[PDB]
Amino acid sequence: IVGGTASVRGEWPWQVTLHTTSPTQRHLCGGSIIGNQWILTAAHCFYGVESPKILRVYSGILNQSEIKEDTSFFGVQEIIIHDQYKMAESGYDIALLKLETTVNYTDSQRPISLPSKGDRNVIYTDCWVTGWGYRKLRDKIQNTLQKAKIPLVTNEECQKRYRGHKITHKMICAGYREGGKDACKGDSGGPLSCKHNEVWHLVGITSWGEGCAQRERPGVYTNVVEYVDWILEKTQ
Ligand SMILES: CC(C)(C#N)c1cc(COc2ccccc2CC(=O)O)cc(-c2ccc3c(c2)[C@H](N)CO3)c1
Repeated sequence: IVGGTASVRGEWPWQVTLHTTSPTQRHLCGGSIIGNQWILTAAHCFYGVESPKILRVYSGILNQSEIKEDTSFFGVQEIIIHDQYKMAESGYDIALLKLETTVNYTDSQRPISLPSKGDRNVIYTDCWVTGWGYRKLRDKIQNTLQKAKIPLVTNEECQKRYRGHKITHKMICAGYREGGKDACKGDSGGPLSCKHNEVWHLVGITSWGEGCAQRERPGVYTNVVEYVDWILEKTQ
């Protein structure tokens, strides 16, 4: 996250850190708890991943330094990538991880609801992007989970900033005209969480963009509401 601030314990309890364990253990991407055995994340995170065997999902983490040799984590039973996925910029950048066991919900780990059925006309004005990603180019994964409030921009405006790409209604964009706040490497797969009537909803999945926090280059997110039929079918 560029231009964000440190989160505190229990602030974003649906946020998880997905680690790969070979050839080193490192944070790969973010994700969101959406059910007791289900993480919603970005398909592009799994490029070159030979199987779910090398993944670990950590929930209830604020600082990456908390993760030690005895820190509990969930194994991944299955990676479900959208059948239309090809590359992040084309869309369909969405994946489910089915965990090997259930997540017990606490103040530090609990699910986020998807955008509600019937809320098409809701205008989201309080959206936040979170993660352990870079705070600038050529950075490293951050220790403390960062947060930034980012305004949604219309798909029409987003398309004008990305004339070389097809911005579809399966994507949503968010960013400031002058840049300064955005997601960056290591944030993909995590949530774009929006609060409406004091309830958080998972409106976007961090997916792609040109650089990080550049002026007139908003972040592009998977528009979760357009995948509810797919999510529900896979998690039923
Ligand atoms: C820093 C650099 C090189 C630039 N520009 C760069 C590299 C990568 C590559 O990351 C991965 C590759 C394979 C697998 C997994 C990842 C990790 C990942 O996607 O988070 C990603 C982003 C980036 C991520 C999110 C984002 C934006 C850019 C937009 N600002 C809006 O949201 C930027």
